[PDB]
Amino acid sequence: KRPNFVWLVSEDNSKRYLKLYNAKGAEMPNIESLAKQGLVFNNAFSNSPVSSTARTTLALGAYPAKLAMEYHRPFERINLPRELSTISDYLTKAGYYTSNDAKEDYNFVSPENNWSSSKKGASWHNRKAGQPFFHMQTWKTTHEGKLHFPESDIENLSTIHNPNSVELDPIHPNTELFRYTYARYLDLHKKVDKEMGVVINQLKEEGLLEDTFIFYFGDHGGVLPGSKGFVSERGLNVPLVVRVPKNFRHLLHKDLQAKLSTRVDGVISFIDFAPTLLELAGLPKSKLQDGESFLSKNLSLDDLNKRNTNFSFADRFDEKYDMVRGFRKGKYKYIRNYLPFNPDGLFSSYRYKQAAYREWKHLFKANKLNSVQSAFFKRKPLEALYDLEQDPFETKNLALLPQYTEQVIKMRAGLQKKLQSMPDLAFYPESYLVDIAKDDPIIFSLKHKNDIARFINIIDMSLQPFEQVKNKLKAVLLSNEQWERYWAMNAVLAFGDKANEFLPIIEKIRQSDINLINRSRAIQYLALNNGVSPQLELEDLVKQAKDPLTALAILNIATQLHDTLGIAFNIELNKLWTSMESFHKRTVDGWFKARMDYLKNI
Amino acid sequence: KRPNFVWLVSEDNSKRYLKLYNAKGAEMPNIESLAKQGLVFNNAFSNSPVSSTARTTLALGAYPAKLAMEYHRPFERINLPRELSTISDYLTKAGYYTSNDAKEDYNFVSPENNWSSSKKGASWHNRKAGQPFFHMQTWKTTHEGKLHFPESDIENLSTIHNPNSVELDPIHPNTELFRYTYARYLDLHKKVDKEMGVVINQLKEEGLLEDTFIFYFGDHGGVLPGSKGFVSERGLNVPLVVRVPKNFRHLLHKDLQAKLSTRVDGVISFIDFAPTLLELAGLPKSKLQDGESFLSKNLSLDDLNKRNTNFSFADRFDEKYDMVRGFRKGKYKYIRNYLPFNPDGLFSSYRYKQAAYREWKHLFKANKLNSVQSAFFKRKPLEALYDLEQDPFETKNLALLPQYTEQVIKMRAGLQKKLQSMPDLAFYPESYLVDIAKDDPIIFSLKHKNDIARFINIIDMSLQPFEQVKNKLKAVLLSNEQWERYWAMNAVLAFGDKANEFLPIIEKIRQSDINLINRSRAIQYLALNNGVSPQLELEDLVKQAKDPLTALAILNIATQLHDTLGIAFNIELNKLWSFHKRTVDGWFKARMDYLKNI
Ligand SMILES: [Ca+2]
Ligand SMILES: [Ca+2]
Ligand SMILES: [Cl-]
Ligand SMILES: [Cl-]
Ligand SMILES: [Cl-]
Repeated sequence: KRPNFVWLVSEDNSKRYLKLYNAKGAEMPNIESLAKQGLVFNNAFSNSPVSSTARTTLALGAYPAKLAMEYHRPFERINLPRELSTISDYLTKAGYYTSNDAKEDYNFVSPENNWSSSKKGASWHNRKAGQPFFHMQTWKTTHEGKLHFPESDIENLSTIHNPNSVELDPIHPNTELFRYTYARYLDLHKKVDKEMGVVINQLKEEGLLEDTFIFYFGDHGGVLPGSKGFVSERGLNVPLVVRVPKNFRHLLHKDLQAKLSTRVDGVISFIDFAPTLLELAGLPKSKLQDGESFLSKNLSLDDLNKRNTNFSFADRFDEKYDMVRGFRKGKYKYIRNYLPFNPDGLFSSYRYKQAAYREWKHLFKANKLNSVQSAFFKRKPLEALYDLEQDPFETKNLALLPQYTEQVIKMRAGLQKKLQSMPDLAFYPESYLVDIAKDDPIIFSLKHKNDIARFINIIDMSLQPFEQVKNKLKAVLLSNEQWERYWAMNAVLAFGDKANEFLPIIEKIRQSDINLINRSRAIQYLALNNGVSPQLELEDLVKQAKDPLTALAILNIATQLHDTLGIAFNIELNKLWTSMESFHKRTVDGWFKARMDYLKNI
Repeated sequence: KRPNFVWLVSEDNSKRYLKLYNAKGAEMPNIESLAKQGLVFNNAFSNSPVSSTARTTLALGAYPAKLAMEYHRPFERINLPRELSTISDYLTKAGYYTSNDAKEDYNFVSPENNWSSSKKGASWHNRKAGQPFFHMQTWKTTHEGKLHFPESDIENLSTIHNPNSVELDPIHPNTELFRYTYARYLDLHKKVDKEMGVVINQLKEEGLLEDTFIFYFGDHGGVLPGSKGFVSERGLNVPLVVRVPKNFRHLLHKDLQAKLSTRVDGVISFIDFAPTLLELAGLPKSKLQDGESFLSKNLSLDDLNKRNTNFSFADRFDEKYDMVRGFRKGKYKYIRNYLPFNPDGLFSSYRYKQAAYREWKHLFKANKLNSVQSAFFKRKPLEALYDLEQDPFETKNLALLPQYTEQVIKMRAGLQKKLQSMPDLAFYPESYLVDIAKDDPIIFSLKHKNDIARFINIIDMSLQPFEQVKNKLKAVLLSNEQWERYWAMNAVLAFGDKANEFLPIIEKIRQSDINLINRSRAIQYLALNNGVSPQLELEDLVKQAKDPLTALAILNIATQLHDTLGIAFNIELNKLWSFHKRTVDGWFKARMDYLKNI
């Protein structure tokens, strides 16, 4: 006898919006009913703040960044290495009936027979009699797209929840629109609970409850402004409930059997989900998985509550790029902004379809926000450190305070070690990485592990007093390796005017680098620091780029310059660059259209 | 000097999908630019809810139903009477250069030299120097076929418009597929605007804008489920924008000159389009036309806004028959269902290629719909009455409420007089009508005007209490005229069990009526009300039918029994009997493929 599994997944939502975790959240009788014989997790987190990279993590039990899958949505899907597959593939091979309804959003090439059925209406019903099953289902009721309503809805559509009772995130302006948007999101939670009840009630009528582990969770944090798309805790924290079936209690430690509703405070990550299903199904862990099962025969509640670690990743989201790593350990959250000159408010078309987003930015421009509220739109610190017990909304950066020097240094080392040993493939720009790594990222990883260690050491030079690293950094700017010149230029950008001594070197890179992104970075530096007008050269370079991703990278730089210097760009693209193939081209073209329409006007 | 005309026609689309009419509609900057110096009509309607009969109407300025042209697509095209022709023909004869690109879809036989040129790429560029022109062009971007995408598109192809903000029609279930489909249709509107912009910009660059009336409109309402193919307002309402040329403002009443952007609220019908062009060209109205110009020297905006009448017609769409008439007057909409035992959801192959259609039907069968949403699939009332001001989506049938008795009675009378006086030839079944009327429908009409009054009076006996009409009805059941027996049987079918006293007469019609459709009606009645198996009998009558339309009509009865009682039919056709051939064959394959299974 093997247990069944059900994954009930709502889109984009954090735990604060649920009454189960928050006194001013939405009542959800069906999910609250699950919790009655269930484990309720107070600290479950994805490892990235958007759908495709989070879903990818869930399936694989492994970090996307080490497999060249950190790019939403992908330009190239990546072929999986031999010793790593999806949990649906593993369960299917082991004889489970596996149904998915219907979202996938994988950044890997799908394994053959990945599911018994992945489509609208796919169901455990279609299993063979007595066959154990794994059902996954997505509800889009809470998706970001549901908060793209017109501002006039404030007066035209009433919310069930009362916006006047809303207690806003500290980084948000206290406005009617924001309190309204919040209430709309509370309303969507009431709704999705109803919809999910349909499925839970079928399992009940069919008598499957006590043979089945039922998981409910959000597919990442969100979705009010400053959450989804960022590795702040807002982007990562999700509700998580596991109703523990009576007939398979014996697979778990007595502490975890959920004979009464039980709270778990240990940090659970999305990398842990697949290893957990493997263990419960009696299957061995994948030799390339990063996560660890949180449901084991020998795992006590105390054991589980000691877990306190989560690494988070953010790179590309639609047309918009930035590079941020998050590292939470115990009560501290450490943030590394590798490209601090990119504000978090750097324009993304889809984010700003939410009217609250537009209002926030408008209020920033009008100088009506306090320092905590306006930080989202400004140049970032190279490092941020937060005490989540004292400051759960990450509003007070401790990194520059002398009494936290040791804490900063240690978490700095912890993150560098993690990213170097993984190794984090995203220190190669996507426009170089994915075309090569797509055949087998493990192969790329093995070949270039030390290169990535070098890239990380180069950029982290910007964490040192300029006088101590200037000679080292100068030599890197003159390196033969183009991606080392890239990361040295990025260090130079972090230094700002402190590195102005490098001007002739920077000017030469601007004129003559064989790499177009390296030219663009130098132009960026000179535009930001020395009054150079970048429009003409960047317009040319975008036109010169011989592949979509290189152009897109340069368009992101144009966007940063547009947002900071308030200048327009006129973009034309290089003429040089099957139903499913159509879909890919449409998505890519959308990215460029989004950039072109935006950059056109100040 | 005479004005030019351009007709820019998008296919299958209603007004709610344009920003111009609806806050959640698609932006269409080129169309919207016509409005800048134009008239925007808020209540333009076709007189029928599908391409060929609506196209026919546009061209003739006259009701297809009075000309045996009410069938889509036509089995038999109808020759025009001497005093009625197309606007393209009338204009050509007056010296205009007429071009059509390129969709015709006419239910009449085309006049000789109907167009100066009618083909792909035909253009006003080929006119003689100085020659006034009429250019018609059709875009298929918004055609129904574009919504026949697979349900998997929801995951694979994201829409440009946001489907989450869509405010769905009340008869629709509020599902992801329906909102996604809606968003897809919005996308096609943004696309078709770009396409029409090409022709508008040519007219601009050539300096023809101020000598040319430019009309933009849809060729009937649609095209989400419940619209195209039905005479609810969904099937009929279309956008209509007319850019008024500076140099021919003198032809118009000051109110209509669009010196400022102007909204017109009066009801404009498709029969009105041809008379409008004749007047603007300085030509007389045809003596057989039904419409009246809405652009004129002496017509003020108030006079135009007083118009509030639309008559609408539904008979055959591909393989599916049903007979419905709509009568809109002022704030009221009246619907007469002559064959109320045919649910609107009666199967049609092309309709149900739209995924949203199949989901709707599935949710109906799963009993997951409310009563507003599920009426589409149910037996119809014989009459419906809707207050379009309080209830613009026609969801609350007022017709049985006592306080609306007089309104029902008056509009019933208004409709009856209209259909008798036209006269409406479709009270003759198509299988009999078109073979005979194809030579000249006006002569058929003259010969048989009283016969049609009688048919209308026969079927309308089903509006009375049974006891009050049973004697009269029985007599018609025993009439010597086959089509009176036909309409008497349709009356009996509407009365259902209330008429069971006629059982012997009905069983006799089943055994012995010379008319095979009459037998099939009796078999239909006996199956629905007496549990008598129709399967064998209808298989044999279809096989026995000596002409395609008779077989097709009997197959429709089989479809109604299939959908209502769950009965399968194994269909064989009579051995006795190019676009035409493919189209007819298509009808029968669709019926044969569908009936075979439950
Ligand atoms: Ca999501
Ligand atoms: Ca059409
Ligand atoms: Cl610790
Ligand atoms: Cl005669
Ligand atoms: Cl007569």
